[PDB]
Amino acid sequence: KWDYDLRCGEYTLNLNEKTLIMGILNVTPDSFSGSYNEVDAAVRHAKEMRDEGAHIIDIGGSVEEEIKRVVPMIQAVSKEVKLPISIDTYKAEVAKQAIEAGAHIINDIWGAKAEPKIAEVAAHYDVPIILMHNRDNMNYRNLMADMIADLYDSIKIAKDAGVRDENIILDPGIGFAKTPEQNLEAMRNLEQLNVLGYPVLLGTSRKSFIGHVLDLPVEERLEGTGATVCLGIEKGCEFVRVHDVKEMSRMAKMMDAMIGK
Amino acid sequence: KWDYDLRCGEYTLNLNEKTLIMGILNVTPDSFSGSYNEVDAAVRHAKEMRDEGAHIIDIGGSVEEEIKRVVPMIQAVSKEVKLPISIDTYKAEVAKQAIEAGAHIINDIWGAKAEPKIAEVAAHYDVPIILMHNRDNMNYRNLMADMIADLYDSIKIAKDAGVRDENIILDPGIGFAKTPEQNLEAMRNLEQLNVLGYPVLLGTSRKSFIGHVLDLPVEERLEGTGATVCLGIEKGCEFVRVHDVKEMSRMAKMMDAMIGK
Ligand SMILES: Nc1nc(N)c([N+](=O)[O-])c(=O)[nH]1
Ligand SMILES: Nc1nc(N)c([N+](=O)[O-])c(=O)[nH]1
Repeated sequence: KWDYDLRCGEYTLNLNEKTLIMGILNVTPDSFSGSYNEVDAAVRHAKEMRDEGAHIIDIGGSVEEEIKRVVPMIQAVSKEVKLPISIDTYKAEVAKQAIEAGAHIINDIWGAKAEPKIAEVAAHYDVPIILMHNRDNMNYRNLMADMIADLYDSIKIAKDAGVRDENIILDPGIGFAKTPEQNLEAMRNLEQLNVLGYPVLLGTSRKSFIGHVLDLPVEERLEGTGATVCLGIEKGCEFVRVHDVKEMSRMAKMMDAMIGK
Repeated sequence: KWDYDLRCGEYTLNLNEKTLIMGILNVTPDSFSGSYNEVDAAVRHAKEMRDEGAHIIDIGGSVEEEIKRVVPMIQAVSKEVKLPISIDTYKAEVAKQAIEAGAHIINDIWGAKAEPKIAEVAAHYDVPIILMHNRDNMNYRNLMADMIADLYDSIKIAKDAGVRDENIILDPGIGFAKTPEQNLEAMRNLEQLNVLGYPVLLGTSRKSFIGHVLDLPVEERLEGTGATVCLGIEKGCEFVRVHDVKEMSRMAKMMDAMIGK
């Protein structure tokens, strides 16, 4: 099904074996400050996520200040947790520093559109980059068709900068630039992203549209997140981006067994 | 999509609105004995399941002794919890007494085959009957094809006894007469049951094949049960039969929103 592996320097992610779990590192910063309390709680969280089945650790971030916060955490996690690190930035300079610090994958919520030079950073360090659907508006003519269009405009920016197809991952950008009904419509029609030929990452964890359906606060969205993860895997996604790693790994693992992955 | 409602005497279940949750009543009997401790813990459990989103209460059971245990519980739950009760029996006499006691739906794990007269009981009291796939062996030529064949032999026994199509529900009998790999194959191919034209109930809650995939004890199968519930709803099932009503209702509810039910 995938004729290649996702190459991440020292680590390699097989795309056929199983749904790969991306753990969302909570990055609660110190008010006083790369301080000991914030980097240690990060390492501890990354270790916990590694222990409960995460395959990648996703680490998110004033641009100079963004780097000062995220760089130390990538250094500490990179050393202490043997897992690929994605950097959750749309800024080119932030991405540069993060891979330099030890990050393996770029996670861009603006799919190379907010700062085109990020794809150029991706191309040079030769790292996988996640291009997420996003726009500064909701004026959809046709949600899915526009989504796939907007995604292609990311692929073109990426390809034009030198990014190899094998380093391109797509993300439907659930919870971004979409109404709650449009988020459900995108979930309903997720399999359409497959025609683009790239691995898909789904990021739905605890998001507002789950709460909109279930009428439940963020800490009560685990079952709703599970439904989205399940439908997502059934519709072909290679990755899920989750806060609840233990639960979602068990769910991903069971989907896999059933769908024949 | 369904041109009729599931009629259950005083209650009516719409088959289009949502995935209907069937709560599994734990029926821990007293060693000393329709005793107060066992009927009260049953009522309390049924009340709890009603509170957390169950649409039907499933109540299970020496044939004379089976009736003595289940009849009082149906009487107490029927009175105290305003929900349809299915009786989980394959015995005709047990089913007769249970509907007489207040049960609304027959839940037969042997699909009218262990005791054909049960369909006759169904036909007379004019109650919906769940015909589950089951056989006394695993000698499948072709799992899905044999399943759909074996299910039709139930529909014929039911129809021949007087059962109206509108009172027939089918169940793929997950965890019955199937290897763990065959259980996964049936989950993978559940949508095939839809060609038979009847509502499908999925019963996968906490079952051995989830533990076989996840390597987890029965009390750790909630995420794995959720995956099966999710795939099941995506594949068209009208009902899920679950122990964890709170969680599975939230999951069913989110699947519904996404798939457009
Ligand atoms: N790829 C990806 N990155 C993110 N930061 C999000 N998010 O919700 O924040 C996401 O959904 N997908
Ligand atoms: N319909 C139905 N009835 C049952 N008793 C079971 N079960 O596992 O015991 C089931 O799965 N389905």
